[PDB]
Amino acid sequence: KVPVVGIVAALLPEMGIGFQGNLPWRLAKEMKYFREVTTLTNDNSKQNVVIMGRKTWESIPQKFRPLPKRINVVVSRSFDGELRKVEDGIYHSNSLRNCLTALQSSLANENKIERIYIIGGGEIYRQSMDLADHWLITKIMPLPETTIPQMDTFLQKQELEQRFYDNSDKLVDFLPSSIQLEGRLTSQEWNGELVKGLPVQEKGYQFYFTLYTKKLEHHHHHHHH
Ligand SMILES: NC(=O)C1=CN([C@@H]2O[C@H](COP(=O)(O)OP(=O)(O)OC[C@H]3O[C@@H](n4cnc5c(N)ncnc54)[C@H](OP(=O)(O)O)[C@@H]3O)[C@@H](O)[C@H]2O)C=CC1
Ligand SMILES: CCc1nc(N)nc(N)c1C#C[C@H](C)c1cc(OC)cc(-c2ccncc2)c1
Repeated sequence: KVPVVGIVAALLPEMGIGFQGNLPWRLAKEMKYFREVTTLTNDNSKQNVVIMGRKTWESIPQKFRPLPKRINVVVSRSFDGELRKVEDGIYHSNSLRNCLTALQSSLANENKIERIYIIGGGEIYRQSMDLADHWLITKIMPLPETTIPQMDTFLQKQELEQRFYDNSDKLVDFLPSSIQLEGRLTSQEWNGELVKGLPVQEKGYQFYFTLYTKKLEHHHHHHHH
């Protein structure tokens, strides 16, 4: 009943997302977009949930964690229940799946969660493909004179394109109202593939914010009791 959305920044064409436990880059403008999207909501009385793998949590500077104004959920095979508070703004879960079921219960959340964001972990992203309804992806490209950074973690681009389709024409509509961007929706060919979204440039990088949505399904069966 509450939308499950994955959000990530990836460097084309392989979609590298991290290197040696960190980000391969440092771009102020990209962190700005991520912070505003996950934080802002359409209903002022609601907050968004940010769910992340345990390793992504340890990569966030201690000064900025937990992420402010958002319900934080860290998942680890070594935690206790399916969803339990451990500190202020922090929930611990031993199961990403049961964690979602629990969050969906309107008895527990009393309909005060606008969205559920899956904000990180290559390992977490791989299990989200069936779980998520949508995907917010920042596609990054090094400019001509820029060196390509090294990377060791990647988004599963294949699974993404089997279940989801590029819905960027609806990116602006999909984001919370209060957010404003400094570009116009643009289509640019880069290394063969089509890159559609909102354009930005910082340091020696060119990047685009995009949106992915689940594909239609055939009607094979509905459970009758
Ligand atoms: N550019 C971007 O948009 C982002 C990039 N990153 C990058 O990704 C890298 C880290 O990702 P990665 O190494 O994959 O680690 P993850 O963040 O995905 O953490 C994986 C851990 O999460 C726990 N876990 C995984 N699945 C489940 C489950 N189903 N139920 C309960 N717990 C589970 C396990 O923790 P445990 O071992 O404790 O049991 C596992 O070890 C870093 O380099 C980081 O910079 C991260 C976020 C965003
Ligand atoms: C913008 C990066 C980012 N962009 C997009 N489009 N999606 C994302 N999911 C993330 C992300 C992320 C993880 C949680 C992260 C990693 C990190 O270092 C690995 C530092 C921060 C961080 C530093 C400063 N303030 C808040 C958060 C966040």
